[PDB]
Amino acid sequence: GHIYAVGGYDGSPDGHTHLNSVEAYDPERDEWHLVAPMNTRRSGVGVAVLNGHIYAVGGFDGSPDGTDHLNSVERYDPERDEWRLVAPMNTRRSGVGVAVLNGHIYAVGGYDGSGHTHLNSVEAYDPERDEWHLVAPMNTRRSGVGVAVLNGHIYAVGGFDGSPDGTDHLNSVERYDPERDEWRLVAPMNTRRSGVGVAVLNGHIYAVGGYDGSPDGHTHLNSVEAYDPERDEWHLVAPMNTRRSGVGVAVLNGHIYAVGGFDGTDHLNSVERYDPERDEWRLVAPMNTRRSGVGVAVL
Repeated sequence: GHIYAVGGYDGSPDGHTHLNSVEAYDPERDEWHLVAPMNTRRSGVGVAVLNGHIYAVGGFDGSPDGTDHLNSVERYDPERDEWRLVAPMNTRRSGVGVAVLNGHIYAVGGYDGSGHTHLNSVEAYDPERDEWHLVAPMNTRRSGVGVAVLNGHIYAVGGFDGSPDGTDHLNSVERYDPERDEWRLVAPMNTRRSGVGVAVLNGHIYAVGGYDGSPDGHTHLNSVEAYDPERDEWHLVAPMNTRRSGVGVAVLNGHIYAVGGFDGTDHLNSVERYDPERDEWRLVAPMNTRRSGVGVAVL
């Protein structure tokens, strides 16, 4: 398969800022190729794969004309190399987490700055009827949240609360049961992480990078932690070569890929790949474009 890097933000001094461009990584050639751009520029975008299509969910269009937090959603068809808009969400969400469970896309948390609200709300997309439905909200408001699916539950990992009753970078983690429509907190991470990337590999959730802006020492992270759902525990694993917040993460062929992000002060085009058998990160070919707040999916 291929990794897709979708949208993001190029804040490099010659960069084009909010991106609608999209590039695809081929692991066998170790090469990134630009493909069709989306209809709308999106940084802080959530990306998921469902039924052979790539969905770009929400995000922020800070382009010259529109400065909007997005409720729009568009779908990529790899065979035609075209993006088409589908039904919009109920709520505008940048910094949104997305994942796929039981044939539906879940959009989790985010930031609606159209008020300036950090969201605890969650909604579910049904591709057969092309509609979004709100479901149970999270216990905590979270923008810049990582989301992944493991053992039939959605996990919302870290993020930033930012509400007046708590401007906190989160180490907490909660799990969504679709059967009872309920969120429950589980074991927190060792490190507080907003703008964290997450993915699932060999039955564990990996929390990669992020930003710990706690009143203890504001920092972009290269550290990595893994969650064992059976024991309900988090354990640190080998750190990356580069500190990355707003990083995209995906799993392909037994490896975790950390894609782009921001090192505080560079927007990254670099890409590294984690091997769980050697517990080591290795850099692979860099992206054509630097992208922080990038969405990543595997198809």
